[PDB]
Amino acid sequence: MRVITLAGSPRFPSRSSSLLEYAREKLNGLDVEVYHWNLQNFAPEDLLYARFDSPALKTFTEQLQQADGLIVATPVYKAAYSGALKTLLDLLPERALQGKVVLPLATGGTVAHLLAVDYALKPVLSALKAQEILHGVFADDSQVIDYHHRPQFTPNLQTRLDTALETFWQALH
Amino acid sequence: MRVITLAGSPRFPSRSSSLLEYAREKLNGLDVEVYHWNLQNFAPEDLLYARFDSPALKTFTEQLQQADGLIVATPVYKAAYSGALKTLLDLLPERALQGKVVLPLATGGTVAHLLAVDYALKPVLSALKAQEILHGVFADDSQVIDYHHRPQFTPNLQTRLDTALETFWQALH
Amino acid sequence: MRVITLAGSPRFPSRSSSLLEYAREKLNGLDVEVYHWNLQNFAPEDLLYARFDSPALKTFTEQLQQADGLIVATPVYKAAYSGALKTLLDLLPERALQGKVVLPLATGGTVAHLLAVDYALKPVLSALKAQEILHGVFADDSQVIDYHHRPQFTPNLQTRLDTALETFWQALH
Amino acid sequence: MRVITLAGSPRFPSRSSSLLEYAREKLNGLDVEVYHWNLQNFAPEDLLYARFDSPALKTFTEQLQQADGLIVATPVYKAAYSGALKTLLDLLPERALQGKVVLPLATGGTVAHLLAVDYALKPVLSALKAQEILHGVFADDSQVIDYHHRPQFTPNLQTRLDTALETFWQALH
Ligand SMILES: Cc1cc2nc3c(=O)[nH]c(=O)nc-3n(C[C@H](O)[C@H](O)[C@H](O)COP(=O)(O)O)c2cc1C
Ligand SMILES: Cc1cc2nc3c(=O)[nH]c(=O)nc-3n(C[C@H](O)[C@H](O)[C@H](O)COP(=O)(O)O)c2cc1C
Ligand SMILES: Cc1cc2nc3c(=O)[nH]c(=O)nc-3n(C[C@H](O)[C@H](O)[C@H](O)COP(=O)(O)O)c2cc1C
Ligand SMILES: Cc1cc2nc3c(=O)[nH]c(=O)nc-3n(C[C@H](O)[C@H](O)[C@H](O)COP(=O)(O)O)c2cc1C
Repeated sequence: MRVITLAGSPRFPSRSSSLLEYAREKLNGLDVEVYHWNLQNFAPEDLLYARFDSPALKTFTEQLQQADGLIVATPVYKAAYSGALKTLLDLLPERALQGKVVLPLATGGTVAHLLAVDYALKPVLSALKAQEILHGVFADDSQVIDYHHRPQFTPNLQTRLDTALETFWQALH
Repeated sequence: MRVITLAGSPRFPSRSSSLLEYAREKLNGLDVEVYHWNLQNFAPEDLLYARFDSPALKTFTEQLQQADGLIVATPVYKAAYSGALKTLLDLLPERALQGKVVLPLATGGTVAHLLAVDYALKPVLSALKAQEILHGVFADDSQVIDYHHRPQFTPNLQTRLDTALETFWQALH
Repeated sequence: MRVITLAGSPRFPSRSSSLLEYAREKLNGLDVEVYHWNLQNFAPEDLLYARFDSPALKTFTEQLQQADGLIVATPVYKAAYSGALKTLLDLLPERALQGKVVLPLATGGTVAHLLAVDYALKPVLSALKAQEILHGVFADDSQVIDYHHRPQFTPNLQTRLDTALETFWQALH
Repeated sequence: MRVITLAGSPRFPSRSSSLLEYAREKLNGLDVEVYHWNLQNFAPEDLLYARFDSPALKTFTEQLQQADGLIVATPVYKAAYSGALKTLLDLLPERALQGKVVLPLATGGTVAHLLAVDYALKPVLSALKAQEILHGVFADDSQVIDYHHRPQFTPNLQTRLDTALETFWQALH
């Protein structure tokens, strides 16, 4: 019914955010209230100094609470998720994703770090008590032909995105 | 509705198996067809030398394929799942858990090894292409009052098993 | 000969930093040039927006290059290292720890997350090509009796610290 | 100087074993006493049913204890080390690798599973109390030109093995 999408790259434009964009598009047809957030909606001072009286944190935290699902995207940095993304996750309440379906998306420079999603990001999402976590979609940088403007992907990436998004849509019932 | 239960303990009875026995009991209550497998169903030489023509592997494989969901249980050895269970997972086809809901259970000598589920078992189950992986249940040995004659758990662990099984049943629609 | 120490908690005072403090003390006797850094030496805007033209980054990056070793401390947040710490690590060059001995220290609220060091922090340090990574020291919050003033630890924690620091000192030759 | 080499592959000859054979050869060149073990030294039933009275386990254990360092090699199965190797690691005493330098080697069908070394194998070796764990070497199968009759590697992989072995030898002082 409601879905939070969360872009986790500190950079803009972002290759991994182009994956969230295609997802957002897909849902915006199916009349689902999609609330999109990126790191630029928070004050860097709040995230870095772990400040829970953050006003932006509160609004986000509120909107998450009412969400049925989360789609979250990260670049791979040093074989794991972005630090930047993590600093926000660290401010969520202990059971923040209790009862929600979670779909993780990632882009990375090398195929050699495909496993960063399963080994690094999923356990954090799980510590936040995600009720179920989908297989997810990792894409190396060669899969994204264009993102500065409209996202363009190889049919392989697009198809895998499609499949995941279909599974997520079903799981939200 | 078909579910496979898979005991990953090298000994029998085990603490981790008592969790599956309790699971079996609750799912039979709902007219799910439950099929139990343990490591004692395979010849040690077939698993330890990765022999793909193992007759039991072919039977397990046909059974898994027809199954809608999998509950797998392991003890926690050296900060991970058991090698023993892993010998069998290594012999399954590449997409063996595609289209399937997976619930992982585990028991551990110390709470210090709780992260073994998220950081070690889950990524293996995801390499097999599990469609979705539930939060799961970890119990340190002190929560399993009896695993020999009748599964008996502390109230907290029994409540967490029930919450997990209810989520797992709902997922199978 | 030279050692970087790096406090990774966004908070001050810090329980995990008290572990670095005892380490710093230990080395300051043995005439080793110890360069200490915490996250407060960087601008939160630089870390969050991934800015490599950071002046503080340069100085740190320079001092690391000449260091024989790194001792790094993190609180456990959401079953992994701090996001805050990670945002700095993400700005280091790809082979930043090539040729260095690395000792990781951590404090966490629950024993249940002892494995966050080995499963989450070590692989990042390794992606940065640490030449060798020591076993490390994890301490749950009950081990630290006092840190607002002088650090006070249980003899168990202190002894394990001692042992690790001895091993690190030897490895720096 | 005593080193144990331990082949974790369930088949022989294996790609991962060719790395150890090359290692053996280089260390004998330096009058290190090298002791090679593989899974074929143990009875499959002892490993798969965790039987502690395995005579070979007692011999391996005495040998490990007297050893200064360990080089262990595994193929990468389902995003991790082999279950087969893990069955043997599960049977070693709690502090088996205390006081020891460990070098991990691995080979994989795809570069996509490179993180199996850091995210899966290393935490197991650290649960055994390895004093220090070197960066190690991962090679995808395409880097091993021959493992049957004479180990032959691409120049890049041979250079990385040499760098690792030189670090390992230096560590043994
Ligand atoms: C600071 C930084 C660190 C990176 N480290 C890795 C890495 O460890 N492994 C990898 O495969 N790619 C690495 N890359 C490449 C990115 O993960 C890749 O280009 C990704 O698509 C960027 O996504 P984004 O546009 O959303 O930032 C790194 C990139 C940056 C900027
Ligand atoms: C060979 C062996 C190794 C073990 N290593 C660990 C360990 O590393 N960490 C831990 O928490 N418990 C360890 N234990 C204890 C088991 O995790 C715990 O007692 C478990 O519940 C036994 O489960 P089972 O009866 O299903 O086999 C080990 C037990 C055995 C037999
Ligand atoms: C934002 C936040 C998240 C935390 N999450 C966890 C956690 O997942 N697991 C845990 O054991 N402790 C958790 N804790 C407790 C801390 O890890 C623990 O109190 C630690 O000693 C703090 O160290 P520091 O003073 O250096 O910040 C968390 C604490 C904070 C402030
Ligand atoms: C049962 C089995 C499972 C495998 N699964 C994977 C895998 O999940 N990921 C991967 O990268 N390679 C996988 N492979 C390929 C091996 O990782 C690769 O070919 C390896 O180098 C074989 O090493 P070995 O000859 O030392 O046994 C698998 C091979 C076998 C026999």
